[PDB]
Amino acid sequence: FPELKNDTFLRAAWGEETDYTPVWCMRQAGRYLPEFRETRAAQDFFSTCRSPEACCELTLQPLRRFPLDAAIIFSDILVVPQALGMEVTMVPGKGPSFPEPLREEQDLERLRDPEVVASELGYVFQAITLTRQRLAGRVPLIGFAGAPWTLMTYMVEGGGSSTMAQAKRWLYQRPQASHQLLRILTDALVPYLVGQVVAGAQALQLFESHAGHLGPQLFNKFALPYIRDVAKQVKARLREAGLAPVPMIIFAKDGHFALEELAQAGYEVVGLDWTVAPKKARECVGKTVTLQGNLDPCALYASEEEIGQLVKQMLDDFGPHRYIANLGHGLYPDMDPEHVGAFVDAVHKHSRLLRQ
Amino acid sequence: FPELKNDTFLRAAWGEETDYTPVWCMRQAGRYLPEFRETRAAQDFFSTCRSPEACCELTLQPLRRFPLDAAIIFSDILVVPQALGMEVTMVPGKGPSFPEPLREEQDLERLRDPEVVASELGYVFQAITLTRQRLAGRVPLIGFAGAPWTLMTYMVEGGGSSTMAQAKRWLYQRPQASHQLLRILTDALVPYLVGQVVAGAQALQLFESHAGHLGPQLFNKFALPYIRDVAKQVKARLREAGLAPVPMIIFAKDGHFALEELAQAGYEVVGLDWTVAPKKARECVGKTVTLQGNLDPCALYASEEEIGQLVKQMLDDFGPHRYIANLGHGLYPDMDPEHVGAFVDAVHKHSRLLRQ
Ligand SMILES: Cc1c2[nH]c(c1CCC(=O)O)Cc1[nH]c(c(CCC(=O)O)c1C)Cc1[nH]c(c(CCC(=O)O)c1C)Cc1[nH]c(c(C)c1CCC(=O)O)C2
Ligand SMILES: Cc1c2[nH]c(c1CCC(=O)O)Cc1[nH]c(c(CCC(=O)O)c1C)Cc1[nH]c(c(CCC(=O)O)c1C)Cc1[nH]c(c(C)c1CCC(=O)O)C2
Repeated sequence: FPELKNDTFLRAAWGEETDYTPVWCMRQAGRYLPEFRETRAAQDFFSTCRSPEACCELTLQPLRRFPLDAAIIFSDILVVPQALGMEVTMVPGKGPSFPEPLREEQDLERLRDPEVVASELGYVFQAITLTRQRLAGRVPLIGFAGAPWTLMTYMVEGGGSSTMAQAKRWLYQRPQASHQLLRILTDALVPYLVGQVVAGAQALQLFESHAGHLGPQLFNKFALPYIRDVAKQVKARLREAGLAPVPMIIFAKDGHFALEELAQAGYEVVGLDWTVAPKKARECVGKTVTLQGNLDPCALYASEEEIGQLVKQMLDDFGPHRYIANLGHGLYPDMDPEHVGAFVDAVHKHSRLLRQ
Repeated sequence: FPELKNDTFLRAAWGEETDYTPVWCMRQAGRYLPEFRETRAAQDFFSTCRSPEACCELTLQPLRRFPLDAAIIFSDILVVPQALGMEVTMVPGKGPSFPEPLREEQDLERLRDPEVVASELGYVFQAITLTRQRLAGRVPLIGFAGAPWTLMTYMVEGGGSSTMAQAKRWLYQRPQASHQLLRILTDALVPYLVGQVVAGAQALQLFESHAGHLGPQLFNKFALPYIRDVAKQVKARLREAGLAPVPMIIFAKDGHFALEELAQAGYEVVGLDWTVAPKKARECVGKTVTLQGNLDPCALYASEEEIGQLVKQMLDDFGPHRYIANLGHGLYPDMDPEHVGAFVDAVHKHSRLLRQ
């Protein structure tokens, strides 16, 4: 692959001093871009995910507009449950659905052996290699997957939920079957993540997007052990294969209560939502790990000048060390690309003033 | 297995009132689908049939496109003569061939004892169990086999034929050897069909695709007795094994002359080709059995609007009771998947208007 030209994101993830604060945006390849919607109109969502050229184009689109310090591959967390044998659809205006969710323990019988999942996800690896080549070293490419608990919630709920009542009912009423499922997911995730690195990913982010529904007790029993196992096993397999381990990011949305534990779970970077004050987060996690985040995505509805002041304040609170700027969640479909530009530019401008 | 969610097909097969007319399509897993051709490119035809995962994938493909009310397992009728010890190939662009067909009575000596055939077809049962699990109760799964006479025609002709002259020459010149062969086939078919149900099939279709070459006299002597024996013996063995018998469908293509007899042969459903007017078929078969069919597959070359009108007319002629919609034969390789979608949608839409 082409030599990396701008490695600021990686240096920051590993905890090194940089000349400025690197920035990227969750969902930067997304519906807020008119050109995303155009390229997406040609096929259905999961079909787009299976086309290396389409995924590469979507990944590059934001970089053509903004000097972001990282690219994230276009894919979806739900490719893993699909590869395990569950049917998944994208419903117009209503998002992902599994028409036949897991509701009893016997439903685990229809899943594939997790060791065969990476072979079913060859299309993602093709997308990653292509995108890594076409990026031509401009910035690093991030691979990703969903965390075991978050994937479990989709598999049991059959889609999004405001309470995760059915998935939590599995934790309380079916604890053994829940651990069985979480282990199947972990065992599928590890070879998939390793495969993403072999294919060219230079960093990995694990999305625990449904962390906040669990309190500390359930999170410690059912989410954390698997988050830890994913990082430990990925690094081990990469070492055994003769490859350089990559920095790994854990993002647990609404996971304020788990920050201390997440900073000791074997991830270089802990991603934060917008509800945690940066100074308090720095207290919980300590001085080694790098923090990523955490601007309220809705702040991008403010004027460009107001976005600038909000960024200044955020950066002052995090400080220049051990920090990658991002939003606290993904960009929303109705946001203005110019305001996204204003966010990127302000991070770069103020972080330089905070150093020089 | 997972609880069945949409049982409309089964209720219709058993003669019960439903909210709408269920529809499926012969050869719905077929070459008209670009994705079928892709998954089929990886192996030879009979090798595909021996891979449970490949058969499951092919079975599910049409369901991802269309809300069909049944799935039919991907396999072939010719697995039975192969399991009896005959070598069979799939010839590019020319279809199935037996390079050493049965031509004299002494050729029966190389066949296996029919009681061992089900043990040779374990791969089909594996495909069925897997597909039943992965369908996750969405719709019922249909198993199938060729009828004795139709299988005999392939074994003697060595492939397709426009006249069945060699196979009919056996009926007239070698009647005893013909009955011997037909009995061997029946005795192989019964344990195979029973095995398909044990493995998870929820209905069975027997394809008498070469019925029309026989007139009434030959059909009554050489095809009908074996069609009757298959249904009687399958139901008996299922009862003896403690299992629920499934609805059985007999499809005798170009079998206009046998409809009355076929309705008294122990099958819940009689499938019809497109040359029989639905109202005349209802007259021959009477008021108990369910009819399945019968749209000219070539009608799918018409525009989507024209397909809608043809479906309306077909459904008006059959009436809402005792009816499962299908084509009058399998889908052809050059048909447009969108037009197949139009057929499925029109059945559902008009059959609801014909009730409410
Ligand atoms: C709507 C939706 C999708 N996929 C998903 C949903 C939410 C369902 C719900 O809970 O109701 C599932 C999903 N996909 C992803 C997550 C992680 C947490 C989150 O960001 O919401 C989750 C929870 C990462 C992603 N999903 C996607 C990426 C790729 C990176 C990128 O596109 O920039 C990632 C990491 C791509 C994606 N995936 C989808 C779209 C529309 C896009 C484009 C981005 C946008 O406009 O939202 C479909
Ligand atoms: C070409 C052919 C095949 N197999 C056969 C032929 C015809 C030979 C001739 O008389 O010249 C033999 C066969 N296989 C089947 C039948 C029943 C009658 C008929 O449908 O023609 C017959 C007569 C059922 C089937 N054959 C198949 C199924 C599985 C159900 C499904 O695939 O949807 C069934 C019930 C699968 C099959 N089998 C084959 C293909 C290409 C496919 C995919 C479907 C397509 O594009 O045609 C090979």
